[PDB]
Amino acid sequence: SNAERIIHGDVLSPILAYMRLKGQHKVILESIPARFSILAYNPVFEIKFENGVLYQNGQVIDRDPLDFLYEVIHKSQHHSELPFGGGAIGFVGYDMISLYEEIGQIPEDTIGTPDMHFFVYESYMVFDHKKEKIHVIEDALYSERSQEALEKSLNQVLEELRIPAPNEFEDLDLSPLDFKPHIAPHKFEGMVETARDLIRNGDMFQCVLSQRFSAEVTGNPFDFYRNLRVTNPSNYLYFYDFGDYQIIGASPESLVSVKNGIVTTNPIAEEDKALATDLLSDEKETAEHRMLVDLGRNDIGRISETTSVQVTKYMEVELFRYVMHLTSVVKGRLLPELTAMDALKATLPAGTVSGAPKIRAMRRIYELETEKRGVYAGAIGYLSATGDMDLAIAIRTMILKNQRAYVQAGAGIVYDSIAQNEYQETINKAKSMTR
Amino acid sequence: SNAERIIHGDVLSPILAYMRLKGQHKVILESIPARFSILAYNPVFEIKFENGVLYQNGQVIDRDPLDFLYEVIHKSQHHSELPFGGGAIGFVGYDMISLYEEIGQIPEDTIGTPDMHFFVYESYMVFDHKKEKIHVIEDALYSERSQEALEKSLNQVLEELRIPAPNEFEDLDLSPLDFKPHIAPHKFEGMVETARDLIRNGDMFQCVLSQRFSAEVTGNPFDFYRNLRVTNPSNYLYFYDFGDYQIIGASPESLVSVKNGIVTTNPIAEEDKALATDLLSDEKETAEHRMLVDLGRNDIGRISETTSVQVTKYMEVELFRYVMHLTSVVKGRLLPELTAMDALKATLPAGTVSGAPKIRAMRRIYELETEKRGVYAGAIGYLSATGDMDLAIAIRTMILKNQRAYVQAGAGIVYDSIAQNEYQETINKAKSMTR
Repeated sequence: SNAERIIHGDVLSPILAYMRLKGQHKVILESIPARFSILAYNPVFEIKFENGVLYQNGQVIDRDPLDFLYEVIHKSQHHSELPFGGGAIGFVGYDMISLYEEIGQIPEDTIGTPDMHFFVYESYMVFDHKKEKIHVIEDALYSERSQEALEKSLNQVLEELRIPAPNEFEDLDLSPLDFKPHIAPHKFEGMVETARDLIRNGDMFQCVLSQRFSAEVTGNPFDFYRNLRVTNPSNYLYFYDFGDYQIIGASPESLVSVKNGIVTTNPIAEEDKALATDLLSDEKETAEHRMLVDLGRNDIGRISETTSVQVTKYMEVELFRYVMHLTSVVKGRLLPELTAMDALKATLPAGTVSGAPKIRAMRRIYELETEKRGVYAGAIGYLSATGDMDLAIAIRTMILKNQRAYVQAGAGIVYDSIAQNEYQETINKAKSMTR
Repeated sequence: SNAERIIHGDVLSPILAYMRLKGQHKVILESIPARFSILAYNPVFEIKFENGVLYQNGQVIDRDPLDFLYEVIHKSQHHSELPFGGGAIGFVGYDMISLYEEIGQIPEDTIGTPDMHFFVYESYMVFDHKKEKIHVIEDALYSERSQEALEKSLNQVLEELRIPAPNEFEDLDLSPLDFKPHIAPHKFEGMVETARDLIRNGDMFQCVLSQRFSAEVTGNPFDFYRNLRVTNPSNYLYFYDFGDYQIIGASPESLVSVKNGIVTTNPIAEEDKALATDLLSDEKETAEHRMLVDLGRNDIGRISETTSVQVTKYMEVELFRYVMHLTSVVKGRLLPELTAMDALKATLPAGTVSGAPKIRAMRRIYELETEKRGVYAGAIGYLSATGDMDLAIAIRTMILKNQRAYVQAGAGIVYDSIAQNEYQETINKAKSMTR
């Protein structure tokens, strides 16, 4: 009396269904009371920093990695009204900050990602979801390609788009992973204890300690991304294929953005309204948030005209679908001699993945953690050829490499932390992606 | 230095693009901070009322058309948690009310649509856009098909969905139409004058007079729908293919809905907030809205438990993208012996397309208008096998028939109406679809 097939929503629209269906007397009835997606391919350059050496398409470059990246990416005469408009897409690892601060000896790397990896693109698509328009772009920013070459590349992309992938309607290959901890539960609780005691002795105020977990990869990584973007709609979704490793994530927390010379940070730290007014109390949670707002005011203030720093939205309440947070917006006008790289260096890594005071907390983290953080707790996003930039904090991010899947999550240790609670908080956060 | 192709957003998603693109080093970066679409095909029955005769698949039925439609559609033991779940999709023409009220002689029909036309479906898809899941359904409500037959039908639908239509990436064939009026501008102004004088003489309070326009069809009707759903995202979008005619519309105004025994109506009648508080003044516009709320209270009250009628949202302000309106919600508990048909008969046609008092205004409309209204100012939507129902007012609706495209729009004539202003209001409204 009933038969049903469920199709995932990302491979069929009601228009496509109507055009393809061959049945009689077809009718459509709809109720219609997502911002941008960037897809990039065929990069002109790979820019990578690993083992203390800077590479461009395999050639050694004797330059600072961030100064070189900006110099190669930024095109003064280039303008565009799309969010990305060409440029670099990639990440900056947590450990990049060791080039600019003395954080001590970096522990053993059990994953092996480079400290920085960007691809540089002049061939890309931008989905303007609000306008329901797709911009397929071939540009000559980095190659000086002829207009004839742009048109050929564009025609080839369009011909590929007409041809269906053979597996478009197969069900998602979401085999679940068996994640194993990288440290003993009791060893993490001892680390929490050590950090807690330092905080009591006046060494610092807060220290984010993290645990890593990993599993032998099973199933399809891209299908995990397809499911992730339905179950975790964040301001940042990303699937980066670097060839021998992939980065897949749904970070809800921006690290920093630069847009037309403006630097912005977004501090994040009746049953609806119930826990809402409770959250606006709790002098511990508001103090947490205020502390992050003030960190953003100072970070932006160091690189801006000092009287341009504005808190434009303050401790308003934003309710996600697994946890609740207080939200604010801090903005300033970048000084004329500085660039997005200075915005990156001023904020990396976020206070919520390091601690306060940040430098002391970072030294303590690497006296306690036994694995180099790598991608985790760094910055992920793009640097546009316009010099605009948008970077997410690399939390809620999975690394696929060495035939394993790595996830990692931290907890802010304070003076009254309970080690067992923070072990639990850490494994729940790290594995909430895994669903 | 730049080449670009724009693809319409309804034939490609970023997932589909990723799977189909063959370029090197593909990355996706997205920002993701629409309710339902119903597609139905291969109907079991056609139910139609034309020229005073009721037909089911061509056979004459000696029954009242609405009682018969409900009897055929409603299945007591059937339940489903999707909005439609099977049933009838179609329209009820304005002139159907002549079966239940004496509105006088109906003028000449220059279009020739039936007064009622529904297709009855057990094969359909529901796009649950919020969950990003597509439900492809084959049911045995009306046929008693075996489970083997459902599975074969479903497999055939799925095989059709895998095969791209050959024109999926062609640009929209939106040739613009040259619409011609069906009456002289001065004749409409004389009708307005006649109605205005009647209102002054105490005959009635308000009378909606309409103008029709039509053009020789050029271009593709479906591509017009594809563009319409991007430029007019209403609670009601619909493309109905009846074979020798099509109905395409974007009505923003619900006529009436029935859901689990509850009948609902939705009376519709800093630059943001500026014209907002101005709208909450203007004792003429609020009086207009209040009048529609009270019409809904009485309509629902006649078919409900009288102390269950509730105004649950009152004269709150809703801002669309071409005009602004005051909005309210009226609900009641349908009496146990009545059905959605009684809800339809209690509300058809909406006060905003007829007048006050409604019966006198309808008699006057057909003393002044020279063409049968037909689809215009009736009701469009579905009747579910559960007995639930959702009907839009048939405004902002285009009829494609006789190789012409017909649009129509009305204006509420009151005691101080200016005939030239109402002629203008009418042609602007009727043609705002045409874009």
